[PDB]
Amino acid sequence: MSGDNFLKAFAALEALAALPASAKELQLELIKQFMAEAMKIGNKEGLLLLAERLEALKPKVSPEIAVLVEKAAEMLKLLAKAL
Amino acid sequence: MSGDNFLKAFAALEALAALPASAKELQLELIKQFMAEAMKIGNKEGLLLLAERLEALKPKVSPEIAVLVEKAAEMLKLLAKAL
Amino acid sequence: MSGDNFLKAFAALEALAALPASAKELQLELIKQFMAEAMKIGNKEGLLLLAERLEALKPKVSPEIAVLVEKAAEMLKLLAKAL
Amino acid sequence: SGDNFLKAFAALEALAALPASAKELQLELIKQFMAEAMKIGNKEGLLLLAERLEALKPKVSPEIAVLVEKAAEMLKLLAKAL
Amino acid sequence: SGDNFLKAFAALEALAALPASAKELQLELIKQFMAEAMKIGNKEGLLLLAERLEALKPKVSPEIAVLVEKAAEMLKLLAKAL
Amino acid sequence: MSGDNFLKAFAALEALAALPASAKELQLELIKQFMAEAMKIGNKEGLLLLAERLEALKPKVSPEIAVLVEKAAEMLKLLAKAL
Amino acid sequence: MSGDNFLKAFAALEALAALPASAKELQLELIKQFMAEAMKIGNKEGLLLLAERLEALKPKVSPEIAVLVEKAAEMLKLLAKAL
Amino acid sequence: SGDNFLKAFAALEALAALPASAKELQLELIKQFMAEAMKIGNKEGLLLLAERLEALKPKVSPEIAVLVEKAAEMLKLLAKAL
Amino acid sequence: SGDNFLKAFAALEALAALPASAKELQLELIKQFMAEAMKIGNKEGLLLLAERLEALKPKVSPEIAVLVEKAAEMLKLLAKAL
Amino acid sequence: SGDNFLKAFAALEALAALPASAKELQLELIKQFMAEAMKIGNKEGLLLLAERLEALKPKVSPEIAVLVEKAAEMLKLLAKAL
Amino acid sequence: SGDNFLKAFAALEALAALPASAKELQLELIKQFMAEAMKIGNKEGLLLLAERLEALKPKVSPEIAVLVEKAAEMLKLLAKAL
Amino acid sequence: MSGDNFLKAFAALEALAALPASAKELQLELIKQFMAEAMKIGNKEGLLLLAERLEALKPKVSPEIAVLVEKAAEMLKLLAKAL
Repeated sequence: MSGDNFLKAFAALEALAALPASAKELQLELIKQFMAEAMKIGNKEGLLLLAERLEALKPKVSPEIAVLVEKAAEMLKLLAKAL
Repeated sequence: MSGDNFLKAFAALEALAALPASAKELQLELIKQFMAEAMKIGNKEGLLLLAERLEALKPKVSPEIAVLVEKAAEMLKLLAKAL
Repeated sequence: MSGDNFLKAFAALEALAALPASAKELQLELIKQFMAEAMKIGNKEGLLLLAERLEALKPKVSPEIAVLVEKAAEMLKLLAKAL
Repeated sequence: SGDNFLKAFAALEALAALPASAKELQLELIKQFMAEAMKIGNKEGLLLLAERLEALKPKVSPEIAVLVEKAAEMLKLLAKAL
Repeated sequence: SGDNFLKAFAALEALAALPASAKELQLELIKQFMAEAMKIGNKEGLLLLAERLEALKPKVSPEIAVLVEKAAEMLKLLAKAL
Repeated sequence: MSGDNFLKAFAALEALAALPASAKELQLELIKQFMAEAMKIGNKEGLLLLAERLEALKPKVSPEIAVLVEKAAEMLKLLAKAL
Repeated sequence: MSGDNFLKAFAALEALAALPASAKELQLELIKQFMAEAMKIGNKEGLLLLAERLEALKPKVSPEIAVLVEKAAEMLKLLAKAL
Repeated sequence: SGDNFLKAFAALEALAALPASAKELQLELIKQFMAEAMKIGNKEGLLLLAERLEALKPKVSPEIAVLVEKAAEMLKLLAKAL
Repeated sequence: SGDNFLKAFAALEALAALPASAKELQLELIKQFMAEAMKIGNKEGLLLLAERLEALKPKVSPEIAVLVEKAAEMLKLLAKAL
Repeated sequence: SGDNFLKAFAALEALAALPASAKELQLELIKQFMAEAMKIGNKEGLLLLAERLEALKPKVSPEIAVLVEKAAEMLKLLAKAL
Repeated sequence: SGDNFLKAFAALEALAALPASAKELQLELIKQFMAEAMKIGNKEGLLLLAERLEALKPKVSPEIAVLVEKAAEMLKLLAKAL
Repeated sequence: MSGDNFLKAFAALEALAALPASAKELQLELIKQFMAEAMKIGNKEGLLLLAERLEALKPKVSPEIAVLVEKAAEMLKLLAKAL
């Protein structure tokens, strides 16, 4: 398993949670960090757990970023199915 | 900004292009590698260029990962609009 | 005096505490990640802090993993005593 | 920016969970935090971490408290210079 | 495993553009390709690279062609072992 | 499955075997190195093999580290049984 | 690691050849990625191969860079002669 | 951790050779310097780099000199906390 | 050159200590050995490892024994190409 | 990138301290200098190093002087392009 | 510290298995050994590795034999300086 | 040919020269850093240049490190002689 990638992806969501909704540029950067780490996870449950946690942060982000949060969670779910 | 990430991501699409449509497992791993590298690209044009090249690969991938390719391209395009 | 190993180990316990009890597989993987980082810590108070924080997560993990949580924390205290 | 902001943010959360008596480890986490916050290059995140760093000054040892105050002041100065 | 397939596939495309007289550079790209191909845990990727490697036998030096042949036979044996 | 971690961990036991029983800090440091590499082994036989080799070295380690060696080998076994 | 540098330099030219002539920013970044890898090549045939391939890409690059491509291929030739 | 002392020393030498008008480049080297100096455990090194950082204050841009001043006092307090 | 000989030599020592039944672990160590032995530009070292690898052939699984022999033959061909 | 300016600046400092006869080492430090100077995204950094690189040309070997020259011209065109 | 002792110990193990004729590889492993032995910081580890290095002097070339004796002498001097 | 190790070794002697003769623990650390890099140089001119430079630092270092500085310079000259 790529547990280190799950650790870094989980920590990206924790810092993304504590950012104000106005810091759109830092939110966008952490999602790029989160996705890059999540795309290396070979565990289905890990991808789905991060997908449901990412969806929980969608109310905590800018509306422009919320669309990314949705499409990113959709990718992790599709990546879990394809594994 | 991150041209080395653009190099690895572009090389991922070229190796993906040479894969047979039945090598679903290997195609899926290069997509995970491509998205991991493309997530670190801060140039809007480079993301859109790679997104278009990824969409041209949809007919050559396995039909069970073609949706993932389609969403990965939309993932990159939405990234370019957000940067 | 590591410091950075304490950060990765502490982050591993935070990700471990957020997992459901049914994800023994991610729990086992994060423990292996946590132990790999906790083993590189040359600070006695840090080893005891992580060991205590690890013992608190025993009720929230699967009973098959709980014996690993017990031995992991027990070893961190032995390592702290050896320093 | 993003990768440095993660480890710096994670350094503050581990620092908050330390007891006020583990001074040697508290000092080491701020050295790890300042080494990572010094590579961010963003104004808003530097001010976000500097504000979070100030909130941990009561939870820190009295000797480290002046280090925490001076570290948060420099992240503000670093943010203004950018 | 995928990143090893990337560098191994890129080494073959670079080896393909090399002239037959660049024997020193052909040997080094094969050392590079093998070093990466030995970390591929995918049976299909090894069989593909091995077949691509054998298509390069006429374009490489005759001294290298034996190395090309033995390297392809290794990838098949590694593939069958998986 | 990462044989690279098995190589470092196996090399740690060989250097640990060549140390005198008095080199307490050298033994303790090699064991912290051994465990950090052993926790990243995802093979059942590799963990059980190194755990068996670790118990064979307990007569050669310092009395202070003997209990740590004892629990380190028990950790690797409890690992492989959960893998 | 002479051969690894040649791999990344050759991959840099192939990605540069696939870029549109308007992507001056990407073409620039790839040139710097190419030269950074080309400076680490100690093979005379390798430098002359990449220098002639880089010359072939000069009409395909943004006009602002065609001068920079010319001096880069010039530099790689002067390196091969000095080796 | 003398490896970090080497880079932090090299950062001050590059900072000393910059023109006073290279504000952005000065700011980057100080960000690099503090990232390396924050990993130093030796007391004499933190004080030597702090006294060398203060000697460069007349050579930096007038914005950044305050940041240089606080970065030096930061290294003074770290050496004290050790 | 030397650091790859160290890892390759260390791989054979760990491979020789493996039981004949640990097929998956034997295969991974040869994947590790060959990856390191494929960046050794020393003729004496390649022949040393090739002879040392041939002696491990009775110790390994029958299917790995074929991979062991093909591996020794590659290093000899590498040594002759250098 | 500030880290690349630091390594490139250190390359020029060592290059300036070499004797005029050390052709092989002067050539190697230039390859090291350029490999780091290529990854610099600051105009003032590239022109600063190109200025210092031109000041080293009288002290290097005549064969190396042609590379020192074209490397300074590269960094100027590089700063113009950014 | 412990990882440096590991590679240094592994360097002596591979050095002991080398024939007295592979001088370029014996020389390279010694430079690999000293590169790792310089960053150990443990007085016992330096003296133990210096002893094992001395015991390899009969199995190495007379040219490398003087490198072996001076490398062991320095590890002994380094252990006293700690 | 590792000119990078020459850069790190040259920078080590510059920082060593700027140290006072009293910070023995820091001077000794830079000797260890310098030696670790100087071993992997491989250039006969560079080893003799750093050896001659290192000799010029021997009167400036602490009296205990001077015997180590002397033997360190004799090693680099023996390395360049064996090259």
